[PDB]
Amino acid sequence: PIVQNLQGQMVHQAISPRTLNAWVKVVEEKAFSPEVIPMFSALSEGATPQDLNTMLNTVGGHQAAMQMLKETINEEAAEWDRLHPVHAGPIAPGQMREPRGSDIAGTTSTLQEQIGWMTHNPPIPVGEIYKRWIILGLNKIVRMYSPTSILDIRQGPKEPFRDYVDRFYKTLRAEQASQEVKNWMTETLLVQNANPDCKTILKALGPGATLEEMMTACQGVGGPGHKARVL
Amino acid sequence: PIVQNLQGQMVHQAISPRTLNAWVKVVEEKAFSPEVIPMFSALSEGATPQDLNTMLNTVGGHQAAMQMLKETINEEAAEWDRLHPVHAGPIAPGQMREPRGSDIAGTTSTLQEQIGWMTHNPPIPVGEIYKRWIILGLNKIVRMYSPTSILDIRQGPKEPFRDYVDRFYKTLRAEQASQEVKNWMTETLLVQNANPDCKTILKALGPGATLEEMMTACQGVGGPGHKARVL
Amino acid sequence: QGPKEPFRDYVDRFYKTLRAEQASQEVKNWMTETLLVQNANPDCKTILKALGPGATLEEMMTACQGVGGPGHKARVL
Amino acid sequence: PIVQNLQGQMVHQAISPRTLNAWVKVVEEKAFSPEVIPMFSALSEGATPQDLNTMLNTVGGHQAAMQMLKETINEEAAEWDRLHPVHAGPIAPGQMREPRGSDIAGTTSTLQEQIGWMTHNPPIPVGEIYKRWIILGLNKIVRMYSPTSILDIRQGPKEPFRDYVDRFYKTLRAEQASQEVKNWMTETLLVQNANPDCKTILKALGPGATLEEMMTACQGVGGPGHKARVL
Amino acid sequence: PIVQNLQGQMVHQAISPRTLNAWVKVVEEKAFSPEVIPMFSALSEGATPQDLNTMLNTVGGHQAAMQMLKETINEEAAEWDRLHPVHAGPIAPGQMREPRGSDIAGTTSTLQEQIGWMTHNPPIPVGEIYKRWIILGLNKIVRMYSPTSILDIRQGPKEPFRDYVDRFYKTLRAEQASQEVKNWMTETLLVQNANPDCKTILKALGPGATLEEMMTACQGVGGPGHKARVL
Amino acid sequence: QGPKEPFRDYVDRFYKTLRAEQASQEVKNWMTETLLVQNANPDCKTILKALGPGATLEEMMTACQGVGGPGHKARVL
Repeated sequence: PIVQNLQGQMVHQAISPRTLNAWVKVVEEKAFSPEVIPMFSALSEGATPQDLNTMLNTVGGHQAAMQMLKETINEEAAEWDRLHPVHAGPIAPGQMREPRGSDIAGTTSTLQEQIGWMTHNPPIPVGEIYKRWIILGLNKIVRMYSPTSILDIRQGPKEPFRDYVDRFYKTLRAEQASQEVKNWMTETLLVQNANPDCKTILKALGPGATLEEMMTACQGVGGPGHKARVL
Repeated sequence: PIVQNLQGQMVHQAISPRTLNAWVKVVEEKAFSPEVIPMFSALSEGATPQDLNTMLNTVGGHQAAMQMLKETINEEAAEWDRLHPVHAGPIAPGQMREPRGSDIAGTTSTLQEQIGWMTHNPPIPVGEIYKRWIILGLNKIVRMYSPTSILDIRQGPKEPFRDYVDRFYKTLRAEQASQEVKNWMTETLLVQNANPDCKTILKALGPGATLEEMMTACQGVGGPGHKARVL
Repeated sequence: QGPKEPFRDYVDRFYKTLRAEQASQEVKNWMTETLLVQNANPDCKTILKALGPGATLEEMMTACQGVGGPGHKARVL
Repeated sequence: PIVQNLQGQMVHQAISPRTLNAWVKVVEEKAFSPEVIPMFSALSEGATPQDLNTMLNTVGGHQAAMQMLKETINEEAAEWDRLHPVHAGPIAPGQMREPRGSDIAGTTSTLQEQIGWMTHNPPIPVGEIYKRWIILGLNKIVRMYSPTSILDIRQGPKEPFRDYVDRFYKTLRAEQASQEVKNWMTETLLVQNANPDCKTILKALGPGATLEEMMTACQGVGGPGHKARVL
Repeated sequence: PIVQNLQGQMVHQAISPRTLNAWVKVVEEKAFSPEVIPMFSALSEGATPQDLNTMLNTVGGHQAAMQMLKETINEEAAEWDRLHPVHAGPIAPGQMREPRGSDIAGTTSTLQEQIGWMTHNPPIPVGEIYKRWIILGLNKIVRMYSPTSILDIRQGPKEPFRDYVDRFYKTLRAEQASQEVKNWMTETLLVQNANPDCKTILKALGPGATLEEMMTACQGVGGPGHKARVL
Repeated sequence: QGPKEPFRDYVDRFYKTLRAEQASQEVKNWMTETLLVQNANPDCKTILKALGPGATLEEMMTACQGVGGPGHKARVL
């Protein structure tokens, strides 16, 4: 991808092998977790298609997941051949001709060509669009990965509050749903998926009690709360 | 390799020890894996033949595969000499004196001449052809490695679709065949080797189904179900 | 259509009869559409009903290929 | 149809009674047979749409299948105006009214006028497109009749190579697929549909053995029998 | 095909429906019998490749054997293409670029061009060469069909001399070999494969004399070596 | 929806309940998309799954009217 600002006009360098090794290593231990998605967004300096495509192609084990990302890229590219500029076609000689849907990615565009329209006239954000398509594919993958749904989780009698809460939050990252729905749901959901022993104090928090307020009390009573009768 | 762009003409800098060290480690963990072929494209930052040849020669363990790869390259080099624009005879001073098939090899052409046809005059794609010859030879090696011959992959009585699809994509990667043929085969072959219970689900899904739709369908609850019998 | 009569012999009786219908072309299309569902036997009617609205003769023929004689069970699962 | 060139300009002749008797006998004998499509091509001296439509309308037993063919012809006729060049109604006086989708059909044209657009100005291929539409329709009829399929050919222990070969190429009379597909599909099927004992001979002969070579080898093998060996 | 010379230039007419019905009918009644090959050769009036191809594809049930003939045509066309590259390439006005080996067969050349190179310029033997290749494929089919080999001929104790002679000449029809080799074998085999009782008489007749003379001698012998003299 | 409970009864109970829950309409419709097949009895649930994702309430209700109603002999009781 293109890098270099201080010395002047950008140069097309390849992604570091140390970064490439780190990417392969992360996939070994964190195969499908949602926590890897912002890491990818953060370190992808210059979202140049073939360079990024090479990262997908160097993945080990669960390569089947990469094939799903490729189908998503092709599908959004197919959408880009209709809803977005499909155009007249013809263009004057000595111009970069502008990209079609499959030209956004690495499918029909040669690597030098990709760099050209990202450096000659004001940049075409083909990499940003390609990155967005990969993120859309990742959203489908995490949703498919998640084993339990929101109402499936119901705390056992010998299970503690923290285990139940960890499972809920792990699940919540992969739900692919709106923040407003989450906040509105949060008021009633926490009491509903709890066990009978933990429910007593959890339900006692009452009106206007937020997560900090609830957690402070829950760490005070400890474990899964106490029994239903003192005798 | 010869590299540099903004500051001026390309300068010979030897390949980093990090790349060599990483290549040896990858060979130790997964010697014949298909992910090595994109890794080679990523690590070959400047396709100069003698420098590229170091990656081939530094491999210890599976030398017999490397010997076969070298033999395939020797044939491609011979084909380049006798079929792709055949060499003439003597030529006037101040020329590169166009490379023969044997000349392309690191044990034949000297570095001053070899770098010369890559930057003293408009570049000859000597690195691209050598790299391409290495890649199609590595395509032969992954085909040799294959434990399962595509059709060999089957689904047992207790083997879920998620385990089965992972195995199916893994065997498919080392195939070495056309996209149309694979597209035609994929829709029937997966169903053909499926277990009778899972085969009914695939039969029910039917025509107009894409991989994303099939994955979405395969995500939910399994087993036969619960509705009453009318017969 | 009878209890063990297949679509092949049932449809043939309709198409043979249809030749001597003597009526408007626009009306003939409109009449033809619900007839196959209406005059079918339970097993055949159930699969035709499953195909539902917007079906063409070519699509119905494609579906009817897999039935196997008059029928037995009108759904895969 | 319109024929004649040795005696001067073409004249519209009536369809032969000898050909009509043969057409009726072929339909009575074997209406859904695959050889009907080249036989129809062979029998069709002159391609005038209305005259050709006589053959379609003189149908006996397979009237229901023929009406599906009529529905397909109506779709192809719509495609002529909606997918292929639409042209326009206003045109210069004395022109042969540039044949529209409705005009091609025998049920929406006058014979004298139809002969006119096939002869007044450079010939419009109205008969050829109508013949192509009939062939496309007939191709569908085979798929709505066939009681055999590609992977549904199973060779029993007492079923000879002659019986198996006959059955195998019979299912390929209903294949209705591209040249690329049938050429590159056939080898897989030959060993797959063959009996376990027969597979031993086919595997031994292997790639490099043509259909003639395979036929020659199996002509020496003879019946499978209760014999211990294959020699 | 193009036919008729008496009234001036040749005209394109189809094959008679009575003849087409008879051709299909003879194939149905005689199947793989060697008598089909001279019938095809003798009654094929008008050697036009496009019509030869359609005529061949009117075969019913026993189509599997004809598939090997179709594969044989592919090989013979390629062999002719390899044999004559001599004039392939550029061309000047007043020529039709000549027919290539693959266009000899009516599967890539069009009817108008086929007629043109059989009536404009001095006729090219394209139909005759294509028919010759079809006959070669038919010769391969009869050899493949063959029920028994010439030294596998045996005459039982209750089997008449006439039955043995008929079976022997029937077997000699499918022998496909040089006249001298066949005559040399035929001369010694008559005594060799005869039953002991009949063989005793045939050995008494001994070497020499032609088929007419031998049949004249055998006219007074009869049966399977019957011990009465009822003739 | 119980073992032999009518589609008419099930929809009526759901709608009667639904207009007394005083909530955000966007949020309510969004869950209503999967609620109909989620609480359905196996027989009806099987038909709702045949219809599958997408389509209007009118399209779904149109299909449901055409398949008829319950049997009468039970098994869990």
